Amino acid sequence: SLSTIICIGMAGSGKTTFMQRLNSHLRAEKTPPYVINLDPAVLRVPYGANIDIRDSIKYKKVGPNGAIVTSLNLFSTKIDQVIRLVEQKKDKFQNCIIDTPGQIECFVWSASGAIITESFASSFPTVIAYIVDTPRNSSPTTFMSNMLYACSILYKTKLPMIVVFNKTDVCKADFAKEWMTDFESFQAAIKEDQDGYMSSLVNSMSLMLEEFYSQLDVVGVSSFTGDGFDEFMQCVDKKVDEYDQYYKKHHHH
Ligand SMILES: Nc1nc2c(ncn2[C@@H]2O[C@H](COP(=O)(O)OP(=O)(O)CP(=O)(O)O)[C@@H](O)[C@H]2O)c(=O)[nH]1
Ligand SMILES: CCCCCCCCCCCC(=O)O
Ligand SMILES: [Mg+2]
Repeated sequence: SLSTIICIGMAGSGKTTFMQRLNSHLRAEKTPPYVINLDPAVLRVPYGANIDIRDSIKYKKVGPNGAIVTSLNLFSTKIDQVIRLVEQKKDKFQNCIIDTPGQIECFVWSASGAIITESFASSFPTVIAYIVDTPRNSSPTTFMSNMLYACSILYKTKLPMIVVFNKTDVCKADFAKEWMTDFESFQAAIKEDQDGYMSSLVNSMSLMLEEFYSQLDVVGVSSFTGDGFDEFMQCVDKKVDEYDQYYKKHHHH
């Protein structure tokens, strides 16, 4: 009866600080999580990882990105053993929390990445937490990278996703709600009986937009203050009981 949260986001989005704050927030509710760290390159792991990749695999590399890639590969093979371990502890802990490496491509597009994700998907309800670097979200490369990576995950993983606009302590108040409002009011503008929107193309886009948006939820949080983490867990819990109905179809073993 345990559920899994997998933290993904570009370098600097604050995913390790986010996971620390999630841990601490969950500890506060007297429900500590099982923690898994899949970044080989990190110095510390906030509280302690119950399963940590690096004391399982040390390099002994034979560049700096392939060196991260390969580590994942090695890990992804003992995956069934890992799942056995977490399954044995599935009624002791309420949540399992997974940190991923900053080099995001190495996990989202890779096949050993997709295996780890699916192996978890097929054994527990699991939600993707997609951490976004909000105070620079509007920078064009960051926006494009985030749209492209996020949609790729939704597509290839076919898992529920919470978009986490992180670091709201230095961003526009009510950021997450105003983001959804502009996105939804955008979908609507798209659907109008005016010239420029009637085409089969614009109709295909509108559909594609709705299919992506409907899988995900949006929250803003500050990992520093713990502001927003209640709401985050609400979303997680929301996506969890829904998991039986919608997502279990796409994950067996
Ligand atoms: N203002 C503010 N800053 C934050 C917050 N969370 C993280 N940061 C800052 O963002 C920077 C990156 O934090 P870190 O958690 O290491 O990001 P990361 O994405 O895990 C780095 P890597 O991808 O290499 O693992 C740090 O300087 C950290 O202090 C937040 O909630 N508010
Ligand atoms: C293709 C439309 C649906 C995709 C919505 C989720 C993508 C979230 C990307 C975050 C963008 C941001 O930085 O403002
Ligand atoms: Mg990190």
